Amino acid sequence: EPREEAGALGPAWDESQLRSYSFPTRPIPRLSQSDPRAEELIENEEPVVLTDTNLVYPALKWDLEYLQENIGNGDFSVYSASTHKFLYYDEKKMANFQNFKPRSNREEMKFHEFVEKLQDIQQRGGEERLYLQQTLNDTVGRKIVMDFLGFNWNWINKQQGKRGWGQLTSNLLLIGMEGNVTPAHYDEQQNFFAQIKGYKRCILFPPDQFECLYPYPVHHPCDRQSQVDFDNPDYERFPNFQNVVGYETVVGPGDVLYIPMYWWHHIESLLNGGITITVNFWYKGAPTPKRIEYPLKAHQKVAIMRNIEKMLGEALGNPQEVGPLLNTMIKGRYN
Amino acid sequence: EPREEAGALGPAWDESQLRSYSFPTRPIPRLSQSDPRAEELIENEEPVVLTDTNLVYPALKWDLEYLQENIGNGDFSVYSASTHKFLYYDEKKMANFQNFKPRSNREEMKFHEFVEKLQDIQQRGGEERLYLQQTLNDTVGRKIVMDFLGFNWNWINKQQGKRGWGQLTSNLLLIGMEGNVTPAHYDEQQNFFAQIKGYKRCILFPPDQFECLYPYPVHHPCDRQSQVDFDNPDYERFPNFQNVVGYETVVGPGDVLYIPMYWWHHIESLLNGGITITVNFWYKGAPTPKRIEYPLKAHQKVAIMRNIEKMLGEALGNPQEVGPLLNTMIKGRYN
Ligand SMILES: O=C(O)C(=O)C[C@H](CCCc1ccccc1)C(=O)O
Ligand SMILES: O=C(O)C(=O)C[C@H](CCCc1ccccc1)C(=O)O
Ligand SMILES: [Zn+2]
Ligand SMILES: [Zn+2]
Repeated sequence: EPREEAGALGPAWDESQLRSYSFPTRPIPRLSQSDPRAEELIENEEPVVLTDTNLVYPALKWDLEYLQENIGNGDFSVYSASTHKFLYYDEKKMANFQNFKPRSNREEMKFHEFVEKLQDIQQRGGEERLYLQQTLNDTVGRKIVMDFLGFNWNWINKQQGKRGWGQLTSNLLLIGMEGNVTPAHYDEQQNFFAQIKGYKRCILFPPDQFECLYPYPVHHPCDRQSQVDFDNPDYERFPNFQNVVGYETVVGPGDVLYIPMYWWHHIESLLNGGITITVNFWYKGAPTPKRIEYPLKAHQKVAIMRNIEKMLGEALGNPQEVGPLLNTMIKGRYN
Repeated sequence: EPREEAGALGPAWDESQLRSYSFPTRPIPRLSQSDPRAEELIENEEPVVLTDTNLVYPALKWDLEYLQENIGNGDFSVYSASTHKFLYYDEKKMANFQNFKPRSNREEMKFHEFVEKLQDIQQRGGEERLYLQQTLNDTVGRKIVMDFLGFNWNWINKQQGKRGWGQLTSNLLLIGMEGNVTPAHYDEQQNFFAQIKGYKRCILFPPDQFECLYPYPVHHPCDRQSQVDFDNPDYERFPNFQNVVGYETVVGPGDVLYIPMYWWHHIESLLNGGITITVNFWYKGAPTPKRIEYPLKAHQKVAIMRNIEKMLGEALGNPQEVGPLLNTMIKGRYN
C-alpha cells in the first residue's frame, strides 16, 4: 500500500496511478540498510528496497532546470515512441533480423534540446513520449561531478566487496515522462537502482519464471526482453504467462532497489506522476566458482541456455538456422 | 530385382523373402570395383554395392562346420530374442535409464555352444531367435588367421588411404538366422560391409532424413537407433516417418556394401534364406578440416546436435534433465 509523505503531505501516490495487469504480485520488502534481513536478501540474490542508504543523496535536488545548467554539453540518447512502451532493442543485432523495425526512435541530442522538445510536447498537448537513457560520462559539468562524487561510495563499495562482484560497469541516467513503461526484461549484471525524482512501480520475476516470460531469441535485437505484451497477453502463444507471479514495489526519491542479476523486471513511471529520474549502478556478477555445486540455480540454467543458442549460431554460421535445428533435435525425441 | 545365379541355378532370392514396409525405396547402384562411378560414389559418401572386390574371398568357404573347427575357443557374444528384431542397446548407458529393459538377452558362449543351441532350436521347431555378433580378435585359430590374412587388404587399404580415413577400428563377425532384423540405426564410423553367406536386404537412409527417423536421446542405451517401429509406425508420435525414402539392395556372397558414416541402415536376413554370415570393416572418418566450408553437410548438423546433447547432460549433471531444458529453450521462442 502507499507510503505517507512526512509533514502530513498526504500519500505520495495512490493505486489509481498503477497500470492494470493479469497476474498477481506480493510486495518486495522495504528495509533499512542496517537491517540484517536486508543484508541476507542481497546475499541470497533476492530483491529488497533499501530506504536509507543515502546512495544518491546529492542528486535528490536534481530537476530539469538544474541538470540543463550543469550536466554539460555532451550528447544524450533520447528515445521517442507513439506508445507508452519503450521496448529495448540492441542495434548491434538488427543485422541478424532485417525484418525487425523498432517502435522507439533514438535521437542523439543536447540536454537543452531534450528539455525543449519536452516543453513543445507539453505546450501543444501532444501524445508523443520521450525517454532519456544515457550513461554518465566525463562530459558532465563540474557541479554534476561534485554531486556524483558525493554519492555514498562507502556503502556501495562495501556491498560490491562483500558480494564478490566485479567492477562498477556504468551508471545509467534515466529521465522519463509519466506513464512511460520499460517492458519486462532481465539484465546480466547486478543492479542497484537509485530513485531520485518521482515514483516508479517495479515488478520483478525470479529467474525460475523463464518459462512463463518467453524471451526473444538470443540473436534477436530484443534478446533478454519478454515477448509477451503485458497489456494484451497472447495466451495461445504464451500459455505459461498464466502462471506468472511478480514481486512489486513503488520506489520514490531516496529509495534504492536491488535488482539481482537475471531477475526479470518491468518498470513503469506512475501515471500522472510527473517526470521521473533514476540512476542505476551496474556491477558484473561474482565469478563462477571453480567447483560447481549441484543443484544448479535457476540463473545458471538460463546461462546455459544462452550459451547453447550462441554456440549453435556460431557453429551453423547463421542465427536464423538456430530455431530449425533445435526443433529438429527435440521433436519426437524430447517432447 | 533379383539377380540370377551362375550356372542357370535360378534366382538366388525372390521378392516373397522381403518384409513389407510403409515407405518407398530406389535401388543402390551395384558396380565393379574398377568402375569410376563407384569411386566417385565413395568419394562423395554415397552408398554403393561393389560386386568384385574379393575383399573376403577366403571367407566365402565359411560355414558353421568350418568355423566351429577353426575359430578357436574364445567367447562369442550371442543375442537371443522372442522377436525378429534385434534392437542394439549400449549396456554402458543403461544406468542413465534404469527403466529400460532390453528385449534381446546377451549370452557369452563358446562357438560350439552357439552351434548346439541353434541345433536344439531347429530340432524342437522353436521360435527363439539367435544372432551372434562378435569382434574378431587374437583368439581365433590358425586357419581363420590364414583366411583373415588373405582378405584383399591391398584394395581396402587404398580406399582408406584415398579417403583420408583413420585406422581400421574392428571387424565384426555377424551370424544370424533367416528373418533376423537389425532395426534402423546409424553408426559414426565408415563401413565396408562384406557379405559371406546367405542374403541380407539393406535399406539405407541419408543423414538428411534425421527428422523422419527419430533417434533415441544420446544418453539412452538406444542412442543412434530409430525409435520408429518399422512394422507398426506410430504416425502420431513420428509424423515425418511418412516422408521417409530409402535406398535398397540385397547383398549376397561376394558383395561389399559401402555404408557411409551417419547413414541410417536397416538390415534384414532374407526370410527362409538360411543362416547369414557377414563381416564388417569399420574405419574412423577423416578428420574434420581446419577451415569449415559452409554450407554444412547433413552429417555435420547431426554431429552438432549430438554434441549439444552431450554437453547439456554434462553441464546439468543429469541426462534426465536434458529434455526439460531443451523444451524450456524452444517453447514459445523457436517454435
Ligand atoms: O536500471 C534498469 O536496469 C532498468 O531496467 C531501468 C529501466 C530502463 C532500462 C532500459 C534498458 C533496457 C534493457 C537493456 C538496457 C537498458 C527503466 O527505469 O525504465
Ligand atoms: O555392420 C553394421 O554396421 C550393421 O549394422 C550390421 C548389422 C548388425 C549391427 C549390430 C549393431 C547395431 C548398432 C551398433 C553396433 C552394432 C546386421 O548386419 O545385422
Ligand atoms: Zn533492466
Ligand atoms: Zn550399423
